Amino acid sequence: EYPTVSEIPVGEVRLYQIADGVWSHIATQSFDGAVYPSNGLIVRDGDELLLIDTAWGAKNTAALLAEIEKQIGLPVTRAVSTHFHDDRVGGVDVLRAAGVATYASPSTRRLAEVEGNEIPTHSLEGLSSSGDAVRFGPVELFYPGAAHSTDNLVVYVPSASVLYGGCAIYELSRTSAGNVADADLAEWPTSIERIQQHYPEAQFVIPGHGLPGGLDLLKHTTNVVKAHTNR
Ligand SMILES: Cc1cccc2c(-c3ccccc3Cl)c(C(=O)O)[nH]c12
Ligand SMILES: [Zn+2]
Ligand SMILES: [Zn+2]
Ligand SMILES: [Zn+2]
Repeated sequence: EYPTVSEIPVGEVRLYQIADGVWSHIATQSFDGAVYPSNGLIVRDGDELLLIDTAWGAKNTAALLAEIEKQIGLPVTRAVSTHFHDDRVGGVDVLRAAGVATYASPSTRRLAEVEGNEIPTHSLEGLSSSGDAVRFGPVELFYPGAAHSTDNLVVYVPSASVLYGGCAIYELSRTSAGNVADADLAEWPTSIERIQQHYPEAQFVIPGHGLPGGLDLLKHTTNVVKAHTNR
């Protein structure tokens, strides 16, 4: 019953409960004449919520906050963006105006500035070298190395064995690469290997776009990235 791109009007946001205190949020956006889905994460931290990634733009992110209040009724106090593209930081200004403390790595913040995208206020330290991990409340943040972008982070929820791979991980229905202008193709499979080695216990894997699955999404993504490498 996971909502797919064809079910969600641009401007609407859906929530999908994965476990006690863990949801994904799903939105859609138009770009270059097509419509794409996008995922983020919501993790309960006591009586507050941690948000992972925006809903791709100001209008979607405003709807996201309204759906959170309607369906959960707890305040979003912190948000983390997992890389610098608009499906991760677009809407950060909406979050900040709502009193959310927005976070990203120094690398993400610099790349967002250069690209002209919205810049999360706070900086996540300790994530600059491949294999680095830091705790952030109810989650662990992990920098696996360059992949979809040089700055992409992954997020693990240990209480629920949920691994949020972000745009470094592809859904199964994507059999060809897309939006890889900022990627490091040569290192992407190695970065995926670091994820597998660090979170081999993950049970639920959430890509940046599309349907969740298991750790086989990591093998799937390696297959697709290597095929694009050899195009
Ligand atoms: C920043 C941006 C804009 C428009 C599309 C995308 C995709 C995408 C996602 C699903 C399938 C095909 C594509 Cl091109 C990604 C991504 O793969 O992370 N980012 C995007
Ligand atoms: Zn991206
Ligand atoms: Zn993406
Ligand atoms: Zn596959």
